[PDB]
Amino acid sequence: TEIERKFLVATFPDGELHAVPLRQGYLTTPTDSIELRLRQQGTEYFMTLKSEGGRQEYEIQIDVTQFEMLWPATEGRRVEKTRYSGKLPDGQLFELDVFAGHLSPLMLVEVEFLSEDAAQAFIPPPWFGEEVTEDKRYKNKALALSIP
Amino acid sequence: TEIERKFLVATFPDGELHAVPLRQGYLTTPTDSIELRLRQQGTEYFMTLKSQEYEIQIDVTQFEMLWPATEGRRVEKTRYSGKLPDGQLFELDVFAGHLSPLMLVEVEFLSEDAAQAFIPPPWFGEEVTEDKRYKNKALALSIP
Ligand code: NA
Ligand code: NA
Ligand code: NA
Ligand code: NA
Ligand code: NA
Ligand code: NA
Repeated sequence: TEIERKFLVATFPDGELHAVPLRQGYLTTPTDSIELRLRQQGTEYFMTLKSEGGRQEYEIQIDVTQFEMLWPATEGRRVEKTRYSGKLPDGQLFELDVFAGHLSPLMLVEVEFLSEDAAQAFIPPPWFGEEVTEDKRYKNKALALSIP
Repeated sequence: TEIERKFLVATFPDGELHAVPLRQGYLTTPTDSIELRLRQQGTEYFMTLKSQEYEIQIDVTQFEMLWPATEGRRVEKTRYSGKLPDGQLFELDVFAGHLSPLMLVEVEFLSEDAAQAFIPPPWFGEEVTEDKRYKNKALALSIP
């Protein structure tokens, strides 16, 4: 399991960034028997089925037409954002999300660490905002289920 | 919209029958916020979402990858289309897996007093039009 900390973003960074637009959305609500999620990852499209009272995750790749026909059934349970991949001066990789639609102006930065004490030793750079690693509200599903 | 009566089948009929194999299953349980169903209709494959209704055609590989997540909520059967001597069209389903030996015959009528006047032929069994147990989702959700 990866080790990571997540922060608000105080200032968008300069430097080398790779941008990927992302759109992801739930067809189901958390109390359903299964979780069915649609995602677009750049140029490819997937539908994922998970069941915890199922074995146990299924993923099918779908085409753009299948995706856009079903997308409207995700309304109100969606996260759309552009994700920027970069690297801090010390070499830690980061992923910086700039959220679209009603989640604007949220921006989040997530950092991955190789030792789970490089993680505890981490000194955030000044462009990072407040840490939200523990805040339940900033988890992906929480963000998708929040409302305008 | 259409008028129909449904019966058990006492004797499989002779005569001209067209056969279509069918497999259809629910990814969801009736208490879910949506209904998501997978169906194979002979040579083509669909996923349907109801809450609005959405239908997407899928290919065989998409279908057979998701099919296992319908286990316990499925109906598999061969449907035969025919016509009674008086011309009423019928659909006769021969169920597979644990629903065997069930066979059902459904008849459609143009007027509701053709429906009320209908005299079933001897090969039909007891009528189940009103039995909730023989409805499609009820059949899908019943268990071995
Ligand atoms: Na939402
Ligand atoms: Na906003
Ligand atoms: Na800061
Ligand atoms: Na069943
Ligand atoms: Na049986
Ligand atoms: Na009879």
